[PDB]
Amino acid sequence: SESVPVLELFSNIWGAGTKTAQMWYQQGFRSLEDIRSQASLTTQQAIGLKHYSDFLERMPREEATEIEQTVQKAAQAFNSGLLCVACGSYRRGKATCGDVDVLITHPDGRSHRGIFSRLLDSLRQEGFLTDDLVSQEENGQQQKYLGVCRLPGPGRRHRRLDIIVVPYSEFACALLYFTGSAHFNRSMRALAKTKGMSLSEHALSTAVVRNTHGCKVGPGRVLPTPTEKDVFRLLGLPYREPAERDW
DNA sequence: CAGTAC
DNA sequence: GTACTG
Repeated sequence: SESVPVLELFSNIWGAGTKTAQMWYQQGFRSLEDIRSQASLTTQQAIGLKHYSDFLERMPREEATEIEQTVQKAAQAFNSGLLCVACGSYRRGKATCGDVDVLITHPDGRSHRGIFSRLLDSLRQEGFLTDDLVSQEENGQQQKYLGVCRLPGPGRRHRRLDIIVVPYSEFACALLYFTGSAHFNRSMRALAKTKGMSLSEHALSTAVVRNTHGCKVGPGRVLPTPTEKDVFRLLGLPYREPAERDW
């Protein structure tokens, strides 16, 4: 086909962006089969190619819910203290979802530790997790898993699933980051910068030092933020509900 | 870099 | 914007 369309097609493989799609184009590849048979794939790109059709579909809210529940049940078995919340589009209340992002913490502030591997291992035994894409354990106290699940029974599609485990200390900022939206997060972070602060999935910080070109050269003090509302407050912002964050 | 997460 | 691994 024409160049713009083939680039779009390749681009829709998880793990491949413009640069990879152009490289594959120059190799002479024009179809997904070409890629599957001749291209050098990353483990992740291989999985994205396998689930290429499925990953293109959004899912109904119901399925997202069902998926969060599947995760919730497994985690709770370890500790019923655990709190699991589905974020992303779901929290924002959208009708359909592209993926499910499940945030996890313990009000305890302690018991959340050591759940991450077990939870994953448990979900693997169950047949629920089908492929693994990325694991992040260099997140300080947050662990992120990016993967692929599939609900039991016939006619079910492979869905993209993220699972994050954070300390209660940072629940608010994590919650805030994971429900987004992306354009929304960009806006609060931009704003904070203006006020001499910084925002991340870990903390809001004040007294952030910056130089003449604007570059962060000093971390601030971390401001305790037990709820999302505390974050909006300290930034001098009317609070907004997740559905109001769908920018 | 590239691709990804929101 | 912030920040992770491939």
